[PDB]
Amino acid sequence: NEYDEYIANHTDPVKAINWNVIPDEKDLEVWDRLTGNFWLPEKIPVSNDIQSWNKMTPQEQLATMRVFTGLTLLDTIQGTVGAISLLPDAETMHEEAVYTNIAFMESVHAKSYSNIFMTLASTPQINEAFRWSEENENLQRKAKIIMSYYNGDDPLKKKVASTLLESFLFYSGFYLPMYLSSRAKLTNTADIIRLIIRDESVHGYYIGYKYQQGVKKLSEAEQEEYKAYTFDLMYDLYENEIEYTEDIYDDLGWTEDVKRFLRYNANKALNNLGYEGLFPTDETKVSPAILSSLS
Amino acid sequence: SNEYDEYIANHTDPVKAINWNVIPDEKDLEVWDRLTGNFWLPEKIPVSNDIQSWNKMTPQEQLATMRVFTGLTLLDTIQGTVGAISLLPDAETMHEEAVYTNIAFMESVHAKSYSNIFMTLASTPQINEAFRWSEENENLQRKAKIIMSYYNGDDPLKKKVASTLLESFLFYSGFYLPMYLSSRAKLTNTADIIRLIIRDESVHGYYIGYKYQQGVKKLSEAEQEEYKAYTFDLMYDLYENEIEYTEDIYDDLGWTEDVKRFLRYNANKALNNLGYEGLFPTDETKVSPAILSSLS
Ligand SMILES: [Fe+2]
Ligand SMILES: [Fe+2]
Ligand SMILES: [Fe+2]
Ligand SMILES: [Fe+2]
Repeated sequence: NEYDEYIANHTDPVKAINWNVIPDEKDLEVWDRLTGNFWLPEKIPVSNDIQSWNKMTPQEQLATMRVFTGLTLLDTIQGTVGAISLLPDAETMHEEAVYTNIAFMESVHAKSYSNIFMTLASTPQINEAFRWSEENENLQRKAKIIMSYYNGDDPLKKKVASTLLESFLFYSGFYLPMYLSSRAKLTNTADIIRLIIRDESVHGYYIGYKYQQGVKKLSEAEQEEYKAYTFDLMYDLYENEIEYTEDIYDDLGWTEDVKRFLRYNANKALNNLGYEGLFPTDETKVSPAILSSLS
Repeated sequence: SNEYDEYIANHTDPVKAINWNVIPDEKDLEVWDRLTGNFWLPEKIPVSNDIQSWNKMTPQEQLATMRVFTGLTLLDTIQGTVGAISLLPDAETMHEEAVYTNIAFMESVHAKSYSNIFMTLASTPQINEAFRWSEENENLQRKAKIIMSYYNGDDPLKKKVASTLLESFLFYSGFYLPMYLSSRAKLTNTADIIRLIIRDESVHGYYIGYKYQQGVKKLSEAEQEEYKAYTFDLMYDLYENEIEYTEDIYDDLGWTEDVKRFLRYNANKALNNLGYEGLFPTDETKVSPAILSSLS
């Protein structure tokens, strides 16, 4: 009887998913792509990076620990809160299934950074990197800005925040292993980062597509409001990311190229949402060597 | 000012990144490793090799198969997109939250597997009728809504009891069929998919039940008694409903009595996963050897 009330408030039949009928073809395409790309960090021999790691400066090692812990924080949030927050607003049952894959793969991504750390770093290094992630104002601000939308009640805003996280927020951290890879350092770790990017690229394209489908149902007036909100939010995350990037890379001296990479990915994120870039292309000229290391 | 400022000002604790170098409950790592190491997709099993025994099967056997499988699909659809997801907020550890994201995804894989089996063996009219039967069947909608009522409620421990009864008991009236058929070298590739599904469900039920046990042992003496009463009462309510579902699916075929013994067998296993003694005397759980041998 305790559940009688619920049965009375939910009278429509509960549906089982049928994959023999796909209302939106992109849901099957993405499900197949993402599941076809399943991987676990154990598949990559990060151990072969220890000589490279041991030749990295104390400073190089520190920046690496910090960027990876900030990426870990973002995957933790996207896996346990972000992807899950999109379920209620799904247009199809297949899309709900895709989000369960995205949630799990985000957990795989987050664990990957620990695999890298348990292979290369010392316990004190790991402890200090996680403490740093808790105390860093810029990392905590970007995390809380995104969480504020996941915990809010606007479904389209959750999608914008999720796409900006997947197609923009991770990039200030992805630069480091890509830069290092193009200099033959941490090359095995970079392969893990490449598998992560292979997933995030799809996640951002997909969720951005679902945002577009959703926003297109609104009046021209409402659409301009959401576009303005999106650009305003991207501007804010970009300003916060600039500070985060300066503190991480200034010492190493890679800052200016990382900022070009930030503008490059900010535009790609907005393109995933159906919008033009925020930055003129001439302001997005990150090193082509970094771009080719991504693939 | 900013839309998000209030939120930020109300959440001063740092957001924590999962750290797999510090694991408060070693069971979370054990289960993560077992479940991820057991990853599979239905396309990796050669279901097409079952076309012959399928087309050798009787209309009664095919109908029961379609309906049993759509009923299992419905349970996996709910567990992946509603149930596992509901357990996340109450997790004791971050590693437990990660395990639940794996369970959610694998439940979606399980649900999809039945569509792979149907697309390989059945006709489109058979598939459409089975999904329509699933939406109309009172016993199936009832078991689904009873479990969903707890996932959508606000009591963490009841979500875990409901999940464990779903994973260790509610799927069994349907798993009986492929185990029986494979014992007759029929739909053997399909049975292999079912065994991969059980390999997962048995670990999910053990794990969520373990979490329930840890959580309930923390409560007052009176609350522990209330939760035990709640668990046996929900188990019996689900059992009585499952008896009706089972008779309607299996009476024509005449497998009903053996399926009911299998229900009692698994009901006890589900209760054990929650830390409780079985509800059914062992003498009432003498499932046929063929079935127990086919599971293995
Ligand atoms: Fe990720
Ligand atoms: Fe992602
Ligand atoms: Fe399942
Ligand atoms: Fe399960």
